[PDB]
This record gives sequence, structure tokens and C-alpha cells, in this order.
Amino acid sequence: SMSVKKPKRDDSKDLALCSMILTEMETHEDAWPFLLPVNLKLVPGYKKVIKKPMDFSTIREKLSSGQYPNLETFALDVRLVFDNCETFNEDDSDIGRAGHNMRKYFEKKWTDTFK
Repeated sequence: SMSVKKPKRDDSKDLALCSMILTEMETHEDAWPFLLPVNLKLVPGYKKVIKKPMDFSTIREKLSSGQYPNLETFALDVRLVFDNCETFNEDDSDIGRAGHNMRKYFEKKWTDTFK
């Protein structure tokens, strides 16, 4: 509360560390469905169904330009990519499997880097 603060957790390396995680996600072999924004002209249903599209290139640009206020907003956008994928794709599809694999990969790197 006012004039009562928990001890200051060191967040000065968070930007660098989120960038490293994001590089690892970008270079994973199963990243290909997620590298670029879904083409809303070419994919029927996407625009109406997926209210907040998100992709790794968009996260990279937001990261690079100070548009994440803290590491939790960064994780929310990463998780959005996989939540969108599960909304639109069957589990038993190449893309659906890719999304599960990537979410797992991310969540481990997240735990190991920060928790």
C-alpha cells in the first residue's frame, strides 16, 4: 500500500531474456504456422472468429518498440498465439499439433528462465 512495498524483484534483464525466448520460438521447426500474421483475405472465417490475431512477428515488433510494459503482457501475447490456434484448428491436424508442441516448449522456457 502507500509507503509499504514488497522487496524489489530485479526486472532489468527481462527484455533481453524475453527476446531470447522469442528467438528460440522463432527457430523451432514447428514455428511455421505462427511466424507471420494469418492472411485475413485468404483464410475464410479467421477475421470473424479470431477476435485478437497474434503471431511471432507481431510480438517481435511489439517487443522491439517498447510496447510490452512488463514480462506478463509478453507471456499473454505468446499464449494468445496458441489459444487462437486451438480455437481455429483441430487437435489432430499438423497445425493443431504444432500449436500444442510450441505451447509446451514455451511454458518450459518460461518456468526455467523466470520461476
